[PDB]
Amino acid sequence: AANDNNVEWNGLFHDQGPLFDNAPEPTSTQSVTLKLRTFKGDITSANIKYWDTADNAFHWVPMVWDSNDPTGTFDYWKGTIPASPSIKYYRFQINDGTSTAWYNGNGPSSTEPNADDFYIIPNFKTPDWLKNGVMYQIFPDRFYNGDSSNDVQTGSYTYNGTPTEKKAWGSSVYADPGYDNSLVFFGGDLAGIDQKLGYIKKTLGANILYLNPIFKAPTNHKYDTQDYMAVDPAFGDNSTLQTLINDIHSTANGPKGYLILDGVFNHTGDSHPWFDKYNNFSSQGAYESQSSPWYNYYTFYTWPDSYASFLGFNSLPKLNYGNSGSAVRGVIYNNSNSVAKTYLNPPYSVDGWRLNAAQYVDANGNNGSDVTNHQIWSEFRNAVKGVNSNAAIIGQYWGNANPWTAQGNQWDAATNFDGFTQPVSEWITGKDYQNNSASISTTQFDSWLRGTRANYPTNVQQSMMNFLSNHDITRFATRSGGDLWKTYLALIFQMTYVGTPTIYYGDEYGMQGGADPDNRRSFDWSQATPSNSAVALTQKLITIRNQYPALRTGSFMTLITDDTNKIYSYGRFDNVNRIAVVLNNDSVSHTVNVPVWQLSMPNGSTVTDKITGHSYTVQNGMVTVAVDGHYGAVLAQ
Ligand SMILES: OC[C@H]1O[C@H](O[C@H]2[C@H](O)[C@@H](O)[C@@H](O[C@H]3[C@H](O)[C@@H](O)[C@@H](O[C@H]4[C@H](O)[C@@H](O)[C@@H](O[C@H]5[C@H](O)[C@@H](O)[C@@H](O)O[C@@H]5CO)O[C@@H]4CO)O[C@@H]3CO)O[C@@H]2CO)[C@H](O)[C@@H](O)[C@@H]1O
Ligand SMILES: OC[C@H]1O[C@H](O[C@H]2[C@H](O)[C@@H](O)[C@@H](O[C@H]3[C@H](O)[C@@H](O)[C@@H](O[C@H]4[C@H](O)[C@@H](O)[C@@H](O)O[C@@H]4CO)O[C@@H]3CO)O[C@@H]2CO)[C@H](O)[C@@H](O)[C@@H]1O
Ligand SMILES: OC[C@H]1O[C@H](O[C@H]2[C@H](O)[C@@H](O)[C@@H](O[C@H]3[C@H](O)[C@@H](O)[C@@H](O[C@H]4[C@H](O)[C@@H](O)[C@@H](O)O[C@@H]4CO)O[C@@H]3CO)O[C@@H]2CO)[C@H](O)[C@@H](O)[C@@H]1O
Ligand SMILES: [Ca+2]
Ligand SMILES: [Ca+2]
Ligand SMILES: [Ca+2]
Repeated sequence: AANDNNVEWNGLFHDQGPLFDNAPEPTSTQSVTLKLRTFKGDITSANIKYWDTADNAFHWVPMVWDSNDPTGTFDYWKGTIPASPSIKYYRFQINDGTSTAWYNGNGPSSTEPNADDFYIIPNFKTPDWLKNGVMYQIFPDRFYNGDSSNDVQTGSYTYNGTPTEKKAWGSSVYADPGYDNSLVFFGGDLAGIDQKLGYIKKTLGANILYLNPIFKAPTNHKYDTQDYMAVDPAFGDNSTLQTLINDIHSTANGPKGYLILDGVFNHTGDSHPWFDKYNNFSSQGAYESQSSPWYNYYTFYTWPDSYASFLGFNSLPKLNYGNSGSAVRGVIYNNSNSVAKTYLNPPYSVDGWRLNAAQYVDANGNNGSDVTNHQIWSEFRNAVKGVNSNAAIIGQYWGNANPWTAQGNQWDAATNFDGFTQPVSEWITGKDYQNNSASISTTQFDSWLRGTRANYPTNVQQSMMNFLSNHDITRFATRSGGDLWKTYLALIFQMTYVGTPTIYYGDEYGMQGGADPDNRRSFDWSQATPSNSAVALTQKLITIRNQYPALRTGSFMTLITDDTNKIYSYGRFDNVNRIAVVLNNDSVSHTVNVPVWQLSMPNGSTVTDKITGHSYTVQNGMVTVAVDGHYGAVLAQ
């Protein structure tokens, strides 16, 4: 490069990784020093332009040359944004004579952008254990029956007239005629999870467990809560939970663990005593009497038959949050004995909440995604963080969750359907998570990923729940057509991307399954051993991620987007490690020349592909590696 009236986009780079930001999660008194990379001698001047919410205006900070990288290929320019309590958004203006370029969250641009700027949210912190961990999601009744003395037998009880149906471990999910799918039980329980912690924390290596609803409810999924204060009998009792939590936090059975519970706070089940639609309690529920002490916990359009609910499901009456200080806000999160605080405080001390149907929470029966909804989650964060600043808050949302994350006053992260699950599905399987024809090329995949990461503050990005499948979508293995290699590729990307790798139980060995409830099959324990190819890769990958902090909190830079050979390469790097991930999304092998010079990997140095164990030497800024079809290489140094 040189001073030739031309800014070379390929040499430019910035993100909030260690090499470019000295304060990614600053307090009110900490200044933020940013570094912008360019090819050596490529420009004449650069400036940081930031919008300050404190005065609703732009501010200008000219940058100064700082240093060259070890390879002498790049320049690092720097500038500092002053410390203050206000949220700020920044972008860079880059000039080389008569040539000007702009750069922000969405990368380089010839014209000045007005969106996707980088974020500076003083005092906003997401749990670092979440940024650095690996999560394992378990649907209780389908993981492992550790105690058969609490199994829901056929005809054990009825819900809305229908009797429960038990099935042999491994048998089909769908309920035989005469029963309901929501009332099928296999026997999975807490005791089982406790007994299988070794498989979770050692065989695989995950250190975070996220469980679907475990509180008293008639169904098998239990999103229709009957009693938030009690573990459902089919899963055990509250003592069983305390023991499970102890064994999860214990370091005697593997690395320290964390437990995230599913918080179903937008609605209760219609069988909850506050509502009591079928009169299962001597008390008078809202549905039973307009004089009920909990009558105003719900919203009736036509008492008692027509009321606000989750997506029209009468079995899920919607909770009325009213105004600040309401009784409902109290039992959910404000009260010391609320659902949220009870489990976060001893003797439970869980580590987080996954917020079910979070966008809908509101007052008076409204549908959320409004001012009131956001005020509620703001108060929710204060309540939760007040009890435990290191308790995670992850909201369920299918699209861009920027509205509940980008102001640092609500959630720490969200279910990453739009930024991970969907794009990964369409690129690798040619299907969307619903299993409908939907394919994207490598260049599109990469663009999609950048655009979605840009929707969030960096600490939020690193905390996103990135799963291949989950209880509401079709199994990746099914969308893949039963092809294990596609799962191999998905796992490699998952374990080396930005955000919390989240493994939906069974996905580690390639468990198949269609749409609800076929996506909740029982777990096959004979297939959960390193003797399984996917399981073995999962354990190896988790070990790899755990070894390199760069994979969890390092920078992310695109290296290759080849639509011809279907090759995708990107680097993850920090002050210590430089890793070039090379993914082959084609059905045939390809020899790729990886431009590791972009990550500043010194010529003559070596890199090890941790997937195959093979070693390579960097020559002329390149690493030549032959990657099998639907496989990948993790070249690290
Ligand atoms: O005259 C009969 C009756 O018919 C109609 O009701 C039927 C529904 O239209 C039909 O869809 C079906 O409902 C099923 C549903 O299809 C099935 O998927 C299941 O849904 C559960 C989930 O399994 C459960 O996980 C939970 O969902 C969570 C979700 O997982 C979570 O991530 C987040 O999204 O929040 C959700 C809610 O907390 O709950 C849902 C709903 O319970 O089970 C459903 C059955 O309850 O079958 C219905 C009955 O046949 C009409 O609508 C009705 O008016 C008629 O009376
Ligand atoms: O201040 C007025 C000056 O304006 C003009 O200077 C320009 C240069 O032409 C640009 O190239 C640039 O200079 C940068 C340079 O691009 C950058 O690499 C870095 O240079 C380092 C170098 O990397 C390092 O290896 C070692 O050699 O030290 C160098 C100097 O620190 O930093 C330079 C900035 O100091 O921008 C300047 C300013 O716009 C003009 O050519 C000058 O005659 C004039 O004085
Ligand atoms: O919440 C949903 C929305 O989420 C996303 O919006 C983000 C932007 O992507 C971020 O860049 C930022 O926006 C800042 C902006 O960076 C800042 O400059 C200022 O906006 C200026 C604007 O630059 C200027 O051209 C002119 O229009 O004045 C504006 C001031 O009003 O302030 C913005 C914040 O208000 O944060 C938002 C919100 O997190 C997504 O891009 C949106 O599509 C989505 O609706
Ligand atoms: Ca130039
Ligand atoms: Ca059991
Ligand atoms: Ca009653």
